[PDB]
Amino acid sequence: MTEYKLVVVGAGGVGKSHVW
Repeated sequence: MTEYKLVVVGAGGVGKSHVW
């Protein structure tokens, strides 16, 4: 929950943050 983890991981974990 610092930038995208609040949306991608904040929802359940789509697997986008894995790229960054």
